[PDB]
Amino acid sequence: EAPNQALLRILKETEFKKIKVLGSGAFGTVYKGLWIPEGEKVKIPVAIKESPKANKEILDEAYVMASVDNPHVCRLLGICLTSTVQLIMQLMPFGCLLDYVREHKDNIGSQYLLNWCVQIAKGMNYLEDRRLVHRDLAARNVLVKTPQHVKITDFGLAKLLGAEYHAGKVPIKWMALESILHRIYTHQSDVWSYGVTVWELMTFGSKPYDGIPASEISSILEKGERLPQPPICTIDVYMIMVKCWMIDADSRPKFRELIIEFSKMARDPQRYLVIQGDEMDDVVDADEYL
Ligand SMILES: */C(=C\C(=O)N1CCCC[C@@H](n2c(NC(=O)c3ccnc(C)c3)nc3cccc(C)c32)C1)CN(C)C
Repeated sequence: EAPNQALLRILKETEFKKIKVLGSGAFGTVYKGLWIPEGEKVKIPVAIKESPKANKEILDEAYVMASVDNPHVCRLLGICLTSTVQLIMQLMPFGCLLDYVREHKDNIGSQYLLNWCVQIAKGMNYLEDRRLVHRDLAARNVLVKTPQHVKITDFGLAKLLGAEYHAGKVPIKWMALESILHRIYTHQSDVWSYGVTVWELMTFGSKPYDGIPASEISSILEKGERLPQPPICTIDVYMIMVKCWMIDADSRPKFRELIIEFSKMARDPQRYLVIQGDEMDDVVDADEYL
């Protein structure tokens, strides 16, 4: 009911230089680019994401992105209204945490793993405060700014609630039972996804329910079957994931409490995660351009 005073910044085609192509898929095309804000005398490294139905959707993704401000959520720097709609957002130099955990398995420590968990839990709790259900929380949708700093992305599904959301193609494997069965989406349904996300990291990017068709997941979870205990996980950690995968959504841990546990755990990570051998000129990062 609070009026959304977020400002939407329109950018000049000329204001920024499109460098390389970070990636092209179903979601669209992402480009590595530089943004020079006119008289500003700053260079901002950015990522530029590029039909009326297509244009409608991208703008709603912009509406959500502009309305958020958190050290653990991807920021919209502005939009460019050309022949095509482009979202200009802070460049995350290390891409998605999924590829990162996959590509750096042998050098990823328990301290990092446990902190990533805090950082996600934090962001998710911010989106909770902002009455916004993510609906698509995965390790692929969590970007790496620095290995010491991760931020939540992909607000294409994000739904801003007011005073259980009722709903296209969907993940299934990160989805909660009620979401699969009844398209009921809540912050606690995001807790399920967070649990799954943790499982992805503790397995160093293992595919959830590998070799199981999505049409089977429904009955599987109804039967009481869940994702197994990742080898690096002490029972203390696996229990947290197991609490996210409860049938009663009120029995799922609150994001504010997951922040607590994971922080307690990151105060001594080796007790909780058992990993083998655990022991150009005027450039400014967006996080410093306010
Ligand atoms: C995860 C895919 C993956 O790692 N990316 C997600 C989408 C494509 C871009 C890619 N990428 C970026 N992205 C951003 O900087 C960015 C910033 C803000 N919002 C968005 C949506 C994107 N930056 C990158 C730097 C280096 C390499 C790459 C690839 C990169 C990240 C796994 N997939 C399932 C394969």
